[PDB]
Amino acid sequence: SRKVIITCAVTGAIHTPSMSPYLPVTPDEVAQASIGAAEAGAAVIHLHARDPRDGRPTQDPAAFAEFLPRIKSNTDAVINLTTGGSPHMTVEERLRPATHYMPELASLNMGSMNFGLYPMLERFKEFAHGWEREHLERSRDLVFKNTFADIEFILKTCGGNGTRFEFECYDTSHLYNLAHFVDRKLATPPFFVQTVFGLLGGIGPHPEDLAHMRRTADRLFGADYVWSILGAGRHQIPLASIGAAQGANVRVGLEDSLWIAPGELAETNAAQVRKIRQVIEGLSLEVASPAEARTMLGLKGPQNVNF
Amino acid sequence: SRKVIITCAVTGAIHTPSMSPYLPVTPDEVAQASIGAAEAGAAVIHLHARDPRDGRPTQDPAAFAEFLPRIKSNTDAVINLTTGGSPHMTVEERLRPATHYMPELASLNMGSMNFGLYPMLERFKEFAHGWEREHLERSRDLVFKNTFADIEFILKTCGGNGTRFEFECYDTSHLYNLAHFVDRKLATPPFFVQTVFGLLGGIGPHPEDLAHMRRTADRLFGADYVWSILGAGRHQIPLASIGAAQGANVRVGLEDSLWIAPGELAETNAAQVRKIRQVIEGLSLEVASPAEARTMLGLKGPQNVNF
Amino acid sequence: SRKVIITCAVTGAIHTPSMSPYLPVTPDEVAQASIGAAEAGAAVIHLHARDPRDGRPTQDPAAFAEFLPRIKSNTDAVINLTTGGSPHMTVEERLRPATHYMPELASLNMGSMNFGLYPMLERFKEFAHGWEREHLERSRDLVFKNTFADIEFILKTCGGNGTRFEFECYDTSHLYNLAHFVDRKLATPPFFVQTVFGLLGGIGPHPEDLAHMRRTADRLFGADYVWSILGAGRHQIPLASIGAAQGANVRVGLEDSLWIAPGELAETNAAQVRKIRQVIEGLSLEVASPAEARTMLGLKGPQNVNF
Amino acid sequence: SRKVIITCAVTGAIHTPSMSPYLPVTPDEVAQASIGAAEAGAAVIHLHARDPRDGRPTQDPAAFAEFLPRIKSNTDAVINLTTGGSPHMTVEERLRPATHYMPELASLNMGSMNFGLYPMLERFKEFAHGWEREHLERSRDLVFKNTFADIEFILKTCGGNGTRFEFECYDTSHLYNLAHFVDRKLATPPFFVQTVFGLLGGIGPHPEDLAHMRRTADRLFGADYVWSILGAGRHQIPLASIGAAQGANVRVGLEDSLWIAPGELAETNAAQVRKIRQVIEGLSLEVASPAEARTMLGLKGPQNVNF
Ligand SMILES: [Zn+2]
Ligand SMILES: [Zn+2]
Ligand SMILES: [Zn+2]
Ligand SMILES: [Zn+2]
Repeated sequence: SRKVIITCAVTGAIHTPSMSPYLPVTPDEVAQASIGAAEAGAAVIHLHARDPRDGRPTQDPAAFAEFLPRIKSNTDAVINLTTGGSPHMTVEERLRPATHYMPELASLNMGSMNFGLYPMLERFKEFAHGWEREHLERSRDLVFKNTFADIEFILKTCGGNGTRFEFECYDTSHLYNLAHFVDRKLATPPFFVQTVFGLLGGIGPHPEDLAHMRRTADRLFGADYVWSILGAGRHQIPLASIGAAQGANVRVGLEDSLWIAPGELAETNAAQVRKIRQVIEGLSLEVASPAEARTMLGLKGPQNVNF
Repeated sequence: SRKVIITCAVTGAIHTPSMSPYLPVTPDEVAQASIGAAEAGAAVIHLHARDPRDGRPTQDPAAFAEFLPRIKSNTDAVINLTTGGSPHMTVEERLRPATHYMPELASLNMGSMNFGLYPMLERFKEFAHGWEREHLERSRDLVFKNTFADIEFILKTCGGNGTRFEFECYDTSHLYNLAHFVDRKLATPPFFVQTVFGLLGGIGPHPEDLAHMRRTADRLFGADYVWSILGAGRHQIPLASIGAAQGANVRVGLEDSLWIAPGELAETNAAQVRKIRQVIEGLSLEVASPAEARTMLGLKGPQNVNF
Repeated sequence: SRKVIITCAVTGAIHTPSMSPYLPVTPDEVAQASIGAAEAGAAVIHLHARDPRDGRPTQDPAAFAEFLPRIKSNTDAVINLTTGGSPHMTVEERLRPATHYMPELASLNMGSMNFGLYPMLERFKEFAHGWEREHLERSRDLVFKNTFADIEFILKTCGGNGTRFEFECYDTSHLYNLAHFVDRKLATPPFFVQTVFGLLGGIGPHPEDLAHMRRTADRLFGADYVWSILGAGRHQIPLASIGAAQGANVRVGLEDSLWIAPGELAETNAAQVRKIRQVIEGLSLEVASPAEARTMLGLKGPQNVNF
Repeated sequence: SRKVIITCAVTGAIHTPSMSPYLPVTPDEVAQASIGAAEAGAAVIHLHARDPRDGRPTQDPAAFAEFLPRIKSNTDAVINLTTGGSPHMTVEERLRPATHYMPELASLNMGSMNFGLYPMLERFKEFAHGWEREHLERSRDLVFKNTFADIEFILKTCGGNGTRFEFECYDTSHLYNLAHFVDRKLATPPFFVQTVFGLLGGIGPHPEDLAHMRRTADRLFGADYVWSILGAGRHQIPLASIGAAQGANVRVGLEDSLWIAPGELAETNAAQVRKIRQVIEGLSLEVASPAEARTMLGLKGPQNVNF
């Protein structure tokens, strides 16, 4: 298909509340962020939950109980639940929302890696909540763990529930890790490969980095994968644009970037969706509907989730 | 400078009038086309002249005599004259407009090559004028000659007058050909390098082709060049977008593509300038004014031309 | 096949006899060079003729009349005749030897280009014959002409005799030119693609240049091409090695480089064949025999030529 | 310098003794392996220790006590100690040898990653010691931890003893992680960058993977890094060859590959040094002596160590 799938990651677990008043924190804010992103043109909504009180990341399925059914009734957009949450968290817990809610899509980080969030402390030096500075400073000695055993376990369990994955690949090794699983017939096509650029601990944001992730994926998966680009921070729209211009899909959201322009905070997820849509439109491309995305990605349908 | 220079090539010598009623032909059309593109945001107007009776290319300086002053009186956009014109034509004669008019910019094809235009005879079967079919078929057996001696001659002759060049580079060899002249101290920075993609006889339009040209230019010239992208035909906006997303400048225009969208003919050069501007705006980038383009390219000034 | 085909180009038309006493000139020297290179392991001998009195290039078939049958009676190596000769020569004159001798292989330059030989005048300043300096200096205003019409003519005329081609591609555009002919069905597989690096007027000799020719050829031709590398001068063995290590075939010979090591003239063609064989053996690869080359390239056989 | 530094990794912690009777286990074997490699041309010996009763990896400084002085007394080859050892082991234990012996070089893995060793159980089914199968199977569920804090600690601690590092970069993210520390001035040039290809959990062995690692490094470090290539298993010689041909340094050894040719076990480490030297010689390059490698790498000297 020539339609462009816009995934919008509304809040995540990396950014903290003190960085931007626009980062969704409460169940209502997450729901509104999502419906607005979807209304703006996002076919897939990539969701994390946070504590309505202080915004700290939470993977308790309780935290999703309110917004999921609310999003589902307010938009046909595809709900995509994180199996990652915060890198500080631990496995099997991380999988509760996905295992409980049995979503059409869940995110799967394709390899253990460092996540260097501490440099954000050079831009943000004062925080409303104590957990914020800690979350960033402790990133320095934490490993985001997704071993070959962890990945196999997620694939079997969630796959068993009709849940397909957004394979988050932060470097060439992640595409090769995915290839390993594909060869073992543990994942079935099409593979939704979200190539992530610009995070310390992952591949950088250079145009050469993007071209290499594409040539690798093309060589390893051929016609069996569906490509999406995720550029962190300021690289969000330019890397998405480069990919859009050559047939890729795009991912935006306050989870990945807090900005709408140099030195200007994005007020809503929808704003970012709008901006990538101006590029998509200039390229004479059309944005994919949730129905189109479901077809392109081989998803189970909204009537088949536990919510 | 983070500003994007938009070059608009208004008519050229490749397309023929029977392929689109919007291709400018007469001096008034060429002038209106240029003025409108400049007002849409083009800082540089790349110009060829056509015979007003049948639209065939002509490098007779008399053919530019009316439209040149008319453009100059209505816009401060930089006038860029071609030193090629038609590959059917010969050298030093090819230089008459640039040597006479002493423009701020002149284009310079960086190497002898084949120009395969004959395949257009498969989309366009009926022509109003006899020359059109012949122009296209005769490209099969002709070489666009730009020898190392010819290039040296153009660099010396036009450069002596303060004319700077739009170095038209159709393949890697052209970049290496320019480095040869830079190493002989026959060209001085900044080098306005227009990498041209998608013409039979030149490099193709794949994203790998574009990344190759950039990495070569980066290695050969470092910070001493100013990069512009020209994608032929349907590749105009996609390749320009890829470049613009990574700091490059852009070239549009009916000389290069007759289209505004799939199967939809562009009514004006301005429309193509508006189309690439949606992408430039999506990227939160600004368009360079003619004054800014002059500074970026080291040009002599709108008043310092012989028209 | 994992066997490596070694082509040896014994004299060429670029180098001049005053540059090295080891450059073959007379029919006896050419035959000895050829036989020696075949005995060293070259399965393909790429041939030009020179005038025995002064070494000047000549495409007169009479100039090949002695050495050709002598090489044929002494080795089963594949004889590959140039259709390029000297770029100073005219076309169809260039074709006399290949059309008369109906060889198994003929070289075919895939596009018009500049051929800058004049910088060699900076290293070689004394010449025994006046034509030598002239040959070099005059390359400055020379186009090496191989229009789309010329290539079509050679393909049809030589191809009609069962002659297959060593497609000499000096840049990306040449690979795209070849795909144009493959699509029009004017050339049948396998395609023996000789990617040529390091000639002024061609693509350079950077590892990036080699990697780009390969990825382009792979995309355009898939499994239908047989790849060979030709690195000019000092790049001969380094580039051939980078290629051999990833499945390529290799071209060596005094036509392409006069050197065996830095500042050290190669005394024979054989010496260069032995140097690449050292690399091939280090890689645990084997050299293809003439019979094996013939199978890999679909050749008509040593007895099926007109000499 | 155009001299090639050959690093020989004599045993490592990946391979198990049941895999090859030639894998060095005892102090005597390690020392003779190291001296033979140096005699064959290795300027740098990359060392791990094994428990001599069962060959299991051990980072007890006591396991190095005999071989280090034996090696130092018989060769000037630079001693390079591992800081990884077995990915099963912990961090304080990992650093004892380097911190105690204060070698001129120590290896430093540049990012936490999965190490997929379990596929080797498809080739090796029978093991002499119980630890061997467990070593391989437990790789499925273990992370090789090298956090941003860990790396900072190693740089400060070992750096303080004059020890310089062989930065083992298994993917693009590792080069970027090194750039982070270089920007923080926590490592001084020249940086010995050992790019590692072909391990499940790291970047693969494709020529493109290699070109991208060089392009990334060239861009991040410019002239401030010294490049070495490590291809795992069968990719050992081809990838080293590709690097050697373009000015890089090379790494061989039974730690990295058990083979000397397809299906033929390497009898010694020295056999592998000889094999890459066939390529080096074919390329007309010379091997660096230990004195030369010390200059190239800015090393402290063979007597400035604690053994
Ligand atoms: Zn997420
Ligand atoms: Zn033009
Ligand atoms: Zn030749
Ligand atoms: Zn090691």
